[PDB]
Amino acid sequence: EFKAGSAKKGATLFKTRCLQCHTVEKGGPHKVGPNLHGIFGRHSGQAEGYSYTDANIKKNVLWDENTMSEYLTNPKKYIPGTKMAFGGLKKEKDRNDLITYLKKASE
Ligand code: HEC
Repeated sequence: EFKAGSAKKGATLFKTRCLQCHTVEKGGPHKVGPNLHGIFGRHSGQAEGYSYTDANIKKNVLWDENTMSEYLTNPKKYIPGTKMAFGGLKKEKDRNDLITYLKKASE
């Protein structure tokens, strides 16, 4: 599903649609949502010091581009009971862009 996109456009999507709840940089603080540094390649629910729902932890998904993509289409469907209040990125090109950005910034 996932196809490489534009990191630049991904940056704008993140600013607009995610930054209110999430920081990305190494050492960034938690907010409404967890800091996302190092999210890719990790199991869900493992950002240190963050208070996750049991739903998020029990999902037991390894985050990669493709699982991220399916998650961001409809977070509540992918992880029933998650407290992440976000409807979804419905456009495939938006998911691709955001993920391209996030893969790089969260490294
Ligand atoms: C606040 C209203 C949020 C917005 C906007 C976005 N997210 Fe979020 N996210 C939020 C919370 C409170 C949580 C924790 C959910 C829980 O049930 O505990 C999350 C979780 C994520 C995760 C999973 C993290 C994990 O460690 O497994 C990811 C990957 C994530 N959020 C990404 C994400 C992106 C890319 C967003 C922009 C589209 C976004 N979130 C919006 C709160 C909020």
